[PDB]
Formats: sequence, C-alpha cells, structure tokens
Amino acid sequence: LVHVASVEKGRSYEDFQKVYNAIALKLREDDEYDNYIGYGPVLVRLAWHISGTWDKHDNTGGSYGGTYRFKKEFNDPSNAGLQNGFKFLEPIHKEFPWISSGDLFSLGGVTAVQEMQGPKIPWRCGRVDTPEDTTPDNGRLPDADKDAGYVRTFFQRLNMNDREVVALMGAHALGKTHLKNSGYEGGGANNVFTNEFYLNLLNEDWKLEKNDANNEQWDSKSGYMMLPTDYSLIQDPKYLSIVKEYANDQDKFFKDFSKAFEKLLENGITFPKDAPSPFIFKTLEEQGL
Ligand code: HEM
Ligand SMILES: CCN(CC)c1nc(N)c2ccccc2n1
Repeated sequence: LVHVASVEKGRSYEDFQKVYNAIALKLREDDEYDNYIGYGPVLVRLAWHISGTWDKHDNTGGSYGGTYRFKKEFNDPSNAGLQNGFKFLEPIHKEFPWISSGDLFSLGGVTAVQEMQGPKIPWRCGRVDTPEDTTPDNGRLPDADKDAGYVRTFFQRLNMNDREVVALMGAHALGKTHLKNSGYEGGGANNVFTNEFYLNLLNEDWKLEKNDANNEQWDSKSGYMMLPTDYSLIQDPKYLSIVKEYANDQDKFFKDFSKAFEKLLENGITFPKDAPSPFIFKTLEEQGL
C-alpha cells in the first residue's frame, strides 16, 4: 500500500499560494466564530485529525486520501466540532475545485498556523482523493483521559518520538475545549500561536477535579485547564524536560513544531524524486494584503 503524491495537473506554487490567500482572507473576515476566537484553531485541529488516523504498520489512514469528506470519518465522535472547519473550507473548495480534499484540509492547518503568527510550515501538494472504502474506521485518534504512557505508546503508531509529541501538543496554546464536543470544560481561549502551553503548564497551580460532565481535568485558580494527556507532559520526567526546553526557547519550539507538523501532515505519502520541493507560503502580511 503506497500512496504516491501526484501534483494536481498543471498546478504550481502560485496556484497554491492563491488557495492559501483565500483561506487567510476568510480567516481574517470570519472573526466572530466561537466567541471571537475565529476559525484558526479548528482548522489546525482538523488538519491534525485528518492526519492522525495514520497507522505506520499498514500505511492506512493519514491525510492522503481526503477521507474525512466521507460520513464514517466525518461522524467519528473524536471529530465532533470539526464540521465547523469543513464548512469554512467548503467555499474555498468551490473557488478552487482542482485542489484535492487532503491537500485542502492539510493546507487549511498550515495557513491557520502561519496566519496566527506561528512558524512557517513547509507544505507539499499531491494528496489524491481515494474512494469511500479507504476511509479508516473510528477509534484511531487518541483519548484525552489517559496518562503519559498512553500518549507515548499512541504516538509510536504515527512514528512520533518524545520531542515530536511534546512539540505537537503545543498546538494546545490554541482555541479551547467545548463541553458539547468533548466533555471537557474551559473558558480560556487564544488565537495566537506561541509557546504559552508550556509556560502555563509550568507556572500555574493546577488542581485535578471533575468537571460539570463528570470527566477529570486539571484546573488552575486563573481559570485555565489542562486535559489529563496535557498534564501528563509534566508528570513524565522525559516529557517534562522537553516542556521546560520549549517554555525557555520560543524559536526552538517553533522550529521543532514546524518539522513535526509537516511530518504529521505527510505521514503515509510517498513523494517521487521528481516531486516539487516543499512550498513555503507567504503570509497575507508578507504580501501586503
Ligand atoms: C494526546 C493527543 C491529543 C488529545 C487527547 C487532544 C485532545 C483534544 C481535545 C479533547 C480538544 C477539545 C475539542 C473540543 O472540545 O472542541 C482539543 C482541541 C484542540 N486540539 Fe487537541 N488533542 C491532542 C493532540 C493535538 C495535536 C497534536 C494538535 C495539533 C498539532 C491538536 C490541536 C488542537 C487544537 C488547535 C484544538 C482547539 C480547537 C478549537 O478551539 O476548536 N491536538 N484537543
Ligand atoms: C494554554 C491554555 N489554552 C489556551 C488558552 C489551552 N489549554 C489547553 N490545555 C487546551 C487543550 C485543548 C484545546 C485547547 C486548549 N487550550
């Protein structure tokens, strides 16, 4: 099972930069979503969830096939809330129908991170929509009510190491949890990509308690929250070291996140040797737009 990258016929970097810019402009415009968080964080979560179904043991799942567009995956309970990102991207797809679904979903995440002032994330085209029977079954995305051992083991399936895991979890600087989606509770929210996840972990005073849905989470006096899997990153001694590093080095966190996130979005894809180099898209700000 090989998924070969195939460039959308006749398309080049400028075509994709146009897609990037349409997403970026809509992000800027549709500013009231989720109490003024905007759609950035849900697009990041979407890109992660379309990718996180991958299994290195058989090369099934991952971003390549655009299979989130199919009912079984769209309705995965782990994907609750992500319908909002799909709806956001729908008109973008209508504007640029030549882009594959996996390319759009993954590009949405890249665009969101960069527009939220995160690192540049190189991105490659050529994901190809595959048929409904290639849709992975539900249950491949991780549970939040678990400990460090679970996190470490889970991410081995995505070929992620301890540093990659801690870097990718820093995306939890973004957005918030919603009781109706996940059974987790928290009013704190943010739409600027920073290393604040690590700084909160280390600096807040956390108390484990049951929330209003009877699920355990870690809550601070300030009103912030951590999932059990978030908090595991300071419970485990190896994870803790890396949390400290990223709390103390914004640039290292940005570089490590960029590499891990591109890897996440590329897992399962075979790029021919004559494939284009990864594209680094300019932000709207860099374009004077
Ligand atoms: C152990 C791994 C992870 C677990 C258990 C987990 C769990 C969760 C949960 C329960 C939520 C709240 C969903 C909602 O209630 O709306 C959430 C939100 C989010 N997650 Fe994760 N996550 C994990 C890893 C990641 C990764 C690797 C990324 C991306 C690199 C990511 C990005 C996000 C973002 C940006 C949000 C906020 C979305 C919003 O505000 O709508 N997560 N995650
Ligand atoms: C770093 C604190 N925030 C954002 C204010 C936060 N913390 C989290 N632990 C978190 C977990 C899942 C989704 C969003 C999240 N956001």
